[PDB]
Amino acid sequence: SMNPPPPETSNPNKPKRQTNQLQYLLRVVLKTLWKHQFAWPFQQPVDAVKLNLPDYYKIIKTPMDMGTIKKRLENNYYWNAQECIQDFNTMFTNCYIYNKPGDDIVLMAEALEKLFLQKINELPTEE
Ligand SMILES: CNC(=O)c1ccc(-n2nc(Cn3cccn3)nc2-c2cn(C)c(=O)c3ccccc23)cc1
Repeated sequence: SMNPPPPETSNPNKPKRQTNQLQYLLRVVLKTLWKHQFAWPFQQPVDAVKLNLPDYYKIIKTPMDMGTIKKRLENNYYWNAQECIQDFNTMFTNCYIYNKPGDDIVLMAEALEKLFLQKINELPTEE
């Protein structure tokens, strides 16, 4: 079995900025979710080899995880907040697509997503 290459966290061809909204996404949003008791399945790319999920990357064609997001924020990969928000939403959606309703992992994603929505609700206005 083989994992795909992880999502890009570095790309000199891609435009980027440092902004207060992206700062908030790191300092408030990412940090809040990262420390949660249920964060651990979402802190790195799904290792379909070690986890014995050979169909994972047949079903999930746009993988995303908070490890990748954390790196993208820290390494200034993004142009705007929407790109980062999209990554979070992709991660949650992937979880719900792959896993069965009522699985623990779905409940775990839900707990993180609740907090995500609470924090994004107060995304600051652009400076
Ligand atoms: C973003 N990541 C995922 O989407 C993900 C990651 C791991 C798992 N795998 N892989 C195993 C190992 N295995 C293979 C065959 C039998 N067992 N078991 C789980 C797992 C299943 N279920 C129902 C859960 O609720 C759950 C909650 C937290 C962590 C793992 C799980 C499922 C989804």
